[PDB]
Amino acid sequence: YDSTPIAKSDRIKRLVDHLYAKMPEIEAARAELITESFKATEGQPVVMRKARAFEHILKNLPIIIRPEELIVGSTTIAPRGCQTYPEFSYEWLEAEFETVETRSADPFYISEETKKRLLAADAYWKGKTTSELATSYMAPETLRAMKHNFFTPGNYFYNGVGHVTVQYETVLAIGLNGVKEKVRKEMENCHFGDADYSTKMCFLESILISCDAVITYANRYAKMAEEMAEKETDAARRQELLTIARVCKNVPEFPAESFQEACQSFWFIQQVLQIESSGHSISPGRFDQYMYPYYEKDLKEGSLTREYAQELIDCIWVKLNDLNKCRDAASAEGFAGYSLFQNLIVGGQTVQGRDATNDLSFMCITASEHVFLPMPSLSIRVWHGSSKALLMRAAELTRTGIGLPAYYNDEVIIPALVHRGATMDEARNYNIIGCVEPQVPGKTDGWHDAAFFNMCRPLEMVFSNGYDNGEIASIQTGNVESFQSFDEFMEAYRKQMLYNIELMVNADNAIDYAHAKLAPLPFESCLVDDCIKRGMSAQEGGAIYNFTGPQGFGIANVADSLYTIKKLVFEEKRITMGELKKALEMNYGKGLDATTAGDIAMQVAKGLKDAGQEVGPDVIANTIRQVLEMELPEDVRKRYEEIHEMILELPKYGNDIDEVDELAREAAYFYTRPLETFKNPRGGMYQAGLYPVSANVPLGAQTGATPDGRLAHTPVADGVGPTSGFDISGPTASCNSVAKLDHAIASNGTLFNMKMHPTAMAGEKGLESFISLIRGYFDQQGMHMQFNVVDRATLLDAQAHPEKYSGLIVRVAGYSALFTTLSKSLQDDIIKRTEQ
Amino acid sequence: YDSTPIAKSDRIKRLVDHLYAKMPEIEAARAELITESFKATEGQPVVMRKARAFEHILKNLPIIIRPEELIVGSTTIAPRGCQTYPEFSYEWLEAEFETVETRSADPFYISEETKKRLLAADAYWKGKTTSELATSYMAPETLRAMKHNFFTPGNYFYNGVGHVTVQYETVLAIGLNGVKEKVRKEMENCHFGDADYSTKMCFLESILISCDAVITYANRYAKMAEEMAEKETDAARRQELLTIARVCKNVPEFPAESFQEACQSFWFIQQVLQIESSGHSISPGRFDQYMYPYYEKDLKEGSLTREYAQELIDCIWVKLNDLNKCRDAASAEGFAGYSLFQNLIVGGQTVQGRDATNDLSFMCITASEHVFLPMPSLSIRVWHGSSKALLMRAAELTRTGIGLPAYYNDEVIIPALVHRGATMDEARNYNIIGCVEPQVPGKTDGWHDAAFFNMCRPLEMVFSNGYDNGEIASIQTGNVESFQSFDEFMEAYRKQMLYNIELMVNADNAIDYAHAKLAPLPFESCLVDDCIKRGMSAQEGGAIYNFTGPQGFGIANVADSLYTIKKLVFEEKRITMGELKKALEMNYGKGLDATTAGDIAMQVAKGLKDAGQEVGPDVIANTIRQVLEMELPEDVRKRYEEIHEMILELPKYGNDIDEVDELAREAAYFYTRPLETFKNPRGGMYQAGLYPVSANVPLGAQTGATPDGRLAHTPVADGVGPTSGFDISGPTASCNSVAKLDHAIASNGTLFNMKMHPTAMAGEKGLESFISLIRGYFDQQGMHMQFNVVDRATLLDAQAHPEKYSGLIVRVAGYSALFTTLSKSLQDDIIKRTEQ
Repeated sequence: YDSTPIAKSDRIKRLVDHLYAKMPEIEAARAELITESFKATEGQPVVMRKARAFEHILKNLPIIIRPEELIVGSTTIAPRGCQTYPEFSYEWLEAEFETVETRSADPFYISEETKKRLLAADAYWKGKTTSELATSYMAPETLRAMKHNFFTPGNYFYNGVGHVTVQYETVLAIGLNGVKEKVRKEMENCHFGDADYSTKMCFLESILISCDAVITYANRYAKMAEEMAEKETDAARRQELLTIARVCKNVPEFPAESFQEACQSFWFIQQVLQIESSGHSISPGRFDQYMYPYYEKDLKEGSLTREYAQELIDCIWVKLNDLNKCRDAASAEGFAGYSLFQNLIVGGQTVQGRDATNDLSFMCITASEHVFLPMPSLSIRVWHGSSKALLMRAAELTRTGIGLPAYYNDEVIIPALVHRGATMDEARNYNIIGCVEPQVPGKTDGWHDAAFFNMCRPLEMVFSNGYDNGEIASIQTGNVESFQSFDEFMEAYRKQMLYNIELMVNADNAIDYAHAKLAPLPFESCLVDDCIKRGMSAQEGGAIYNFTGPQGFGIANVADSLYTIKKLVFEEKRITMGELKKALEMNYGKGLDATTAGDIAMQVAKGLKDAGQEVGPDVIANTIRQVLEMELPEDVRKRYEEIHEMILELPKYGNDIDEVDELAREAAYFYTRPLETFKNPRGGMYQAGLYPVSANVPLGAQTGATPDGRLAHTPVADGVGPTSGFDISGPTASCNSVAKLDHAIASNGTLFNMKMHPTAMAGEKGLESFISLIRGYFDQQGMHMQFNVVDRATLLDAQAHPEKYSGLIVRVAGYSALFTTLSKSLQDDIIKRTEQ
Repeated sequence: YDSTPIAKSDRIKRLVDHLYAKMPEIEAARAELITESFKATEGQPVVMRKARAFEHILKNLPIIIRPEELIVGSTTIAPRGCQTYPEFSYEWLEAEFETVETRSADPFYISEETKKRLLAADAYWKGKTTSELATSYMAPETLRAMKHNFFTPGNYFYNGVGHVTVQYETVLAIGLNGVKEKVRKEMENCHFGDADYSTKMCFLESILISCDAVITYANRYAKMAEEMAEKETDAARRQELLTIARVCKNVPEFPAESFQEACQSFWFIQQVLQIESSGHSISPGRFDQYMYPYYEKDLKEGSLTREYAQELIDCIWVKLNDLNKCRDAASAEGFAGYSLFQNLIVGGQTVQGRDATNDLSFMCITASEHVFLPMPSLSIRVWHGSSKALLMRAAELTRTGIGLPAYYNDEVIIPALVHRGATMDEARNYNIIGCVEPQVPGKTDGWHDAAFFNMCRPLEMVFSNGYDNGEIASIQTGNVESFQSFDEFMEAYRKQMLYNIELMVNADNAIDYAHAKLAPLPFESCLVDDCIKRGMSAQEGGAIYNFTGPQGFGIANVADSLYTIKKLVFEEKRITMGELKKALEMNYGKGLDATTAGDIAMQVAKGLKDAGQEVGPDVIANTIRQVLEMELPEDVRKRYEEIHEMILELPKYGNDIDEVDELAREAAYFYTRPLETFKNPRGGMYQAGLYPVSANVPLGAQTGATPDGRLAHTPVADGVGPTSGFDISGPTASCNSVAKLDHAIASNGTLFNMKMHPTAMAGEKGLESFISLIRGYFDQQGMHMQFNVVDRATLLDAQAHPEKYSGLIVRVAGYSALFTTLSKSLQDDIIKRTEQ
């Protein structure tokens, strides 16, 4: 390989500026077309109706070729816009018609005419959505757990599943023509009298229709390019348009004959998957591996230059940021920054077990530097034989502050995959899904972000004996002041965890049934083994590997909390259990907020109503103002303060202190061990992940004060790393603590955020000690690390004067985003993260 | 037991006359109520929607207590009326609004207001019916086979499945209260995190709702009875009404405490099953066995007389004729006479293997004599240890000409059931479903009348090389004149059979998926093992035993046809294959009819249209009149006549001639052996039956002339018996022939019709030789026999003067019917049956 960086074309910046010239906009065409199709296919099998709707959408959806695009394919007329997906849900969106343009997280413009069109189209989907069927399949206890914010399964409730790396390489090598032939060959194994003939053959026919729809789609672009070429006065651009027309007539119907054909074929698959369904984390995976044969052949024949190849890849990077998705306001806070979590990884090992680095490995890193946008979520696989040149080039990218690539440990991930059932050859070919979730590509339906679980809420339930704001919200594990030992408290916590984990399994399994019954996806399925052979969609159990992956939040908070309780209450006896409980209720005497005011206001109102009495707005308004203005007796306030102070002085997780860290390990197991025993309706197993996306901020807002010293309704920790400001012994000590967790059992992936001051990366020696930091953690079986590289003054100035920082990127968690597109509360969370 | 006949109450004749005072009428209330409920439950799981609709129907359906009824429960206000079932299909009914009142088979009155109400209610079901989903799941080749009348799967296409004997004894012993408790106990085995929790628990909750709906229904009758009692001036009737109110408050919620409670509980179950679904052949089964403990206890305590017990049973017999079902005109011709095929059997063996005869066994026979209506389809189990007194009493009933009971052979049926997978204890407890289909009661979803298959149509395809009226209609097995041996012809027939049998499997399996997906039945399911434990409906695979049972038509015609071909064409060479083929086309020179005129007219029209030319009504009208008036050259006509004559002189099936009969056996295997290898989507096997209902007349109308000498479009044989007028050697010889078939492999049941002159039954000696006739057949492993006992003059006079014969019953096939409610073509078929 030749690691010298390839020059950047002047086209790229113009492509980028065009994406961002206007607000993202919501468009109504998809909703109209899916409604139109479904009205015409009533009475037919579900999967055939989905195929026909996909066909109808791709035939009629407005298409556009944006100025100077080499790779074409746009899902909305407005750049960075989105279509809507009423088959999953829509009531949330109609409820936000007047507010979504100016909401605090991921705002979208929507026109008056679009509102009217959505209203008419959506009406059809009332009583037909996955979300409504899912709801009916959830236990009452499950609904209660969600109402009290133990967990949220919103992701696949409101929108599609996704979270998959499909067989891009199959499409490149044999075309959709080849996939159809595979389907037709399987059809020959089916006989009229087979017990599964009706359903198998319907699914197989649905694939044929879906493949021809995508071919049709590509040819619409060829036609548009030809018409544009005819009226193009610029001679060079006209030729570009004519090349586009030739390319789109060949791919993805046929095997790719050139690097540009491979790029265009890839992009059409990447795009239409996200038209078929709104599931995000559609992850390109090992793009440097499967694109390489097409690059190499073009190059060696002299028909392709490195410069044009780089330009094409840069164009794909831009396109990856053109796609978008609108989520309801509450959901959006957990997925903030307009990400689609399209994870693309470089390097690692071949199936043979040799280093996989090639020319494209470096060019993918360069493309991230060239385009400098949030997507794709660039990743690198690190192993003992990694090319040093590739690692240093990755470190160079990280030094820019863009937060890329994220670093993943082959030596832990490969055995974890094998343990969950992959072969060694399969595991060696893994890539990452979305944020940090590993998978065998082209063979898996992994449900890699099925829910967010707040591990602090079961802890709060131990204190409150399963009550929340006066009502029963969980099991009763006992009056917390009756516990005679730390082991008894721990056991109560274990049970609160187990009870609520099982309810989360109920919620996800309910949503699973809803997708299986109402939203099988023939196009996504045909590119995943073994759907064709089994005659069923990936949503029904057709995939070889099936998982459900829900995420645990707050390990640092829980560990430190338990340490506080063990040390100050039971051993040293410096605080009574009752004092601690009451200090937490009163936010350590630091003041009660709007959330607490509202809670108590609602509790007071319910008591009045339950006793058949009037709910006087005067009584409740004076309850609110009272909570907000409450002042404690000075002696009591004083005591809560010194309680807080002695808690903040305790040793904390993230400083290589064994006695704290062992509790982090033990508490993590209360989440990860039960989960690996549960099963899903697709015939696979649950597996815990430990990562936050941006949801640690809203989950923390649902969480009272905790014994680690964290104040009420502030964010919980991001991932498996230490609490901000608590890790005060430098990065090596922090890594040592975090590596004491069992990461491998959390085989849906763990996330370790770290923030470096830019001086840490300075020079070749800076880059080398950076790499050594990562290897030191990986050598202790850590799974993943990723880095912000930025000084505090920069982030504060970007808050005060966003207009100077329109291009500033920060690492959130498992993805990067434009800093000034993030809300103040998320920005603040990122800013207070420990600077090493 | 005490076999003396119990007196008939004067109430019975008045109950009967009331049923028949007016035409059966179609009512709209059910369709309105199911539509109302489904509109309110959109978005919920299917099975929950079915439970809620069943609940809504039973809460609101108009109820009535008819004059003098002791056992109450009516599904329509009009006696012998029907509700409608748009969840399965409705377009056929709307298309018959103007004609159904005066149609030739099973007419129904429908008011102008009912038409309007059905139109409004039905509109909702467009694109939501089982029939539409079934259609989409059928292969194109399957649709072609049906278009050319190889088979019809109409039964479960247009309406519900049924064909089951549910656990009546469970309801009697523990009540629906007990069933609910069983459900709640199974719920305790389900945990929130189980992979099947959502679907299992939804099904179990659906059962609870369905059980409470039926309890509600019964209590509506208690309330109505109380209100009627208050305004009843007749003191004795008032007391009857007050007893009804007490009974309906106890059953079927609670275990039956009296014989009348047992009767009423039974009837409510019999009735509501047929409100939940329009599936017929809901068969009471071994009523003399499970009702007996309730009878005996009442009797021995002195609280019940034999006379009142008989009156109650007579009342149930009347009620069984109050229920009805409207089928589309074409379908109705195959199920003619308003039957619901409610099969009720007496006698047989206990699980211990002793004779099961008891007092109720005789009283059931008496009730058939008392009420003298078509239903129930009374049956008797015959075994080597049968009570001679019960057999003679059965023979006495048969002698009346009512066609009852039908006779079934334990010694063949019990091993056949065991061979298909039942235990010996289960098989010993068998009863009959519908016409002749044996089943282990309370454990089976048997699909016992899944389709009608015309075994003559594949024979016609051998002659025509798979063409029908100029188009390809089946596989091409070769030019029939190229066959060099009889074995080659036989092999061609075997292949025509196999091809079309597999398409029939495709059709039924397609309809199976449609019921599984859109019409699970929680109430029927909860009374069948093992639905509760498995957490799924009987329509999805919850039953322990699962079958599909399609019927083969025309064994006698096929056997004799093959004998003609073997003898006159290949061995003796008295006819050329070409002569035979052409003689058949020309109906042996006996004239071409309206059906042939239409066929050729359509063929001529298609040829013109296919060649892009005009379809002149003059050209087609002259084609019609031409066919109808065609006269053959005299020499050709003469030859066809002598060909017919030498065919009619051949020995025929049904005369104990081995060389003919061996072909009947061999040809039957071409149907029964392939079928036992196919599987259905409920995880069970196909099993052939050989019975016709009344469909041998319309199937014959779809069949050209055959080499047995049968003229074009006349009926094919009924069941496995010989062709009418061909069995000329007396009944023993006929039995000997029919017993050469393999009956046991046709484990869905075979049917043997025989007609006796009344003199054959005269006196004790007549009855005794009757019994010996049956035993002679059963000793040769025959499965079933049933008898008309009537002279020809009676049937002809009933045709000429129906007003003298309003009560005349004849045996059709597997059921009895009022002769003057049958169409002329069916009456004629019954009349020309061989009189022994």
